Amino acid sequence: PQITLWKRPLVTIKIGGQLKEALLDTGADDTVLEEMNLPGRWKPKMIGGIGGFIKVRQYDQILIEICGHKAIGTVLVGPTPVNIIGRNLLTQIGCTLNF
Amino acid sequence: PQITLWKRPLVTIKIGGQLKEALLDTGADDTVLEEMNLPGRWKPKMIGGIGGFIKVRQYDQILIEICGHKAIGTVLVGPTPVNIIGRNLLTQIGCTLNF
Ligand SMILES: COC(=O)N[C@H](C(=O)N[C@@H](Cc1ccccc1)[C@@H](O)C[C@H](Cc1ccccc1)NC(=O)O[C@H]1CO[C@H]2OCC[C@H]21)C1CCCC1
Repeated sequence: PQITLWKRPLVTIKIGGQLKEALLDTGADDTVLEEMNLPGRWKPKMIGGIGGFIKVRQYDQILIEICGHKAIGTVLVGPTPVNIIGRNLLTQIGCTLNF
Repeated sequence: PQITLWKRPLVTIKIGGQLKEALLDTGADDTVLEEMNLPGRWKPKMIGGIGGFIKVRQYDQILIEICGHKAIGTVLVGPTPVNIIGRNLLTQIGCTLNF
């Protein structure tokens, strides 16, 4: 689809069989989701944002479905204020900016 | 133009006479530029994201040119790690996400 930005570009995603709302975020290198249980192994990681750094759990090769498009890649889980879909997955679904 | 997301979507902007590189960020409500000495009145403001909040100065009705496209709105200034063009100005240049 084509999405304008008069409001936040929120979309429904599916991860681990659960539905969630997430923000299509061109300003994020990485994808960061609020605290949740995911299968598979995980390793601690740090990521930095506008206000500083937070501790996250890095899950690799996780399947996520974004508006019906499938992606499999790195998902960070931690105390982010909003579920954000970053460029690592936006590229997998073929997302571009246009103006 | 069309901007892919393999790398950070950085573009040249023109503000208050100066040229700068800024991130086109669909995940930002607002536009924040690193510390610069703009003239006129301002109001204090706090903006937040991953990691917490930073204190910025809010300037109203500032002109910014983004790859030849002009926009006028609120521009925040403070200790941001990166210059960020947010939705308040991206809507004005007709920017969309497309996949
Ligand atoms: C209403 O609240 C807002 O609008 N918050 C805006 C805001 O923080 N938006 C976030 C997404 C978001 C939206 C709501 C709540 C929490 C997070 C991103 O879009 C922009 C930041 C910019 C950034 C880039 C580099 C270093 C530091 C910062 N990317 C980000 O943190 O990315 C992380 C993940 O991936 C890693 O790559 C980059 C760095 C890592 C601010 C921005 C300026 C105006 C408000």
